[PDB]
Amino acid sequence: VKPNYALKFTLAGHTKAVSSVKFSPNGEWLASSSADKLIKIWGAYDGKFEKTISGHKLGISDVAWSSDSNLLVSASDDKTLKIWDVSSGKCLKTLKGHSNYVFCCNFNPQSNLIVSGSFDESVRIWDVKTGKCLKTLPAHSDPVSAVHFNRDGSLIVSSSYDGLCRIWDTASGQCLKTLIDDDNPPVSFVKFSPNGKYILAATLDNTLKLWDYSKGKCLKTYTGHKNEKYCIFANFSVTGGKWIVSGSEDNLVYIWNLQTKEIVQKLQGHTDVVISTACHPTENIIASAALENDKTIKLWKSDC
Ligand SMILES: Cc1cc(=O)c(O)c(C(=O)NCc2ccc(-c3ccccc3C#N)cc2)o1
Repeated sequence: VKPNYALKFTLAGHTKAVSSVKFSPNGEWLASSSADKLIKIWGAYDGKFEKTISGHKLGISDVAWSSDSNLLVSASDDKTLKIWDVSSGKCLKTLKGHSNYVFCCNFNPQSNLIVSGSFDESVRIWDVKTGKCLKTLPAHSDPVSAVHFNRDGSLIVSSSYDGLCRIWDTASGQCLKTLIDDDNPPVSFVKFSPNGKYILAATLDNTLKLWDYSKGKCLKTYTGHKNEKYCIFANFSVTGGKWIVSGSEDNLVYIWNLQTKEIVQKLQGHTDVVISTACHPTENIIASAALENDKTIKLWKSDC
């Protein structure tokens, strides 16, 4: 069985490179961030523009939703994160502390915490209620490319251009494990699987790898795409068939069979690097976003 994703909507409106797209947990919305310093909110099923949220002084690298779909956090080149009320568009908190570009962000499942990673090589854990930094982790010796909580929020994984993925205890801020091999090329993205037992990591040698967290060993490698430069988002698609979904520097969305590692689809449409993909929480829907020569988001749907 293969999926049959087909283009349903093209979401135009950003005036510069799109940097991230994320579906709200309740499945109703898509948020996008851009080098044009804006966040846009769109209908998840029809691609209908809903609103623009503005306030950052420089480009935005990432956006992430709270578990109740009411708040957004954005990570900016202006060295700050902002927490937004989605329904009003108001900035509730500005999180200051990083000394350089903030590249990545995520809420924990309870959504009382935010984790951020920065060009300043640190990982920070922030209290949502107060906006206070709770912990600064001396995580890496190069820019932090991604940060992600596991399904119960007890662990954080961080990745970096230094080649390591590190798993941290959220409560204590101590490192529990480093995912490491004989050779360790730059890691451009990392995330836990939805079941919490595995980690997906992208390296800048055109490879994605699935690691067993318990054993600290690689189980599967996915190749065929191009990724030598950019921090490209990848995903587990779990609503229908079990796929790995990623963008690519050949401007395609790649879909692999999780178990066999075979490419099952390549989605064509974007006219620049597909920097971000996201998978809808309940329906077989993928969102893809592209850089400056394209500036669009595309929504794709499959029966499978
Ligand atoms: C909560 C949630 C709901 C889902 O439907 C779902 O597919 C996921 C998930 O993490 N899929 C992703 C996923 C599924 C299976 C495996 C896997 C690979 C090799 C050997 C064993 C296994 C296992 N086992 C890895 C990742 O978890």
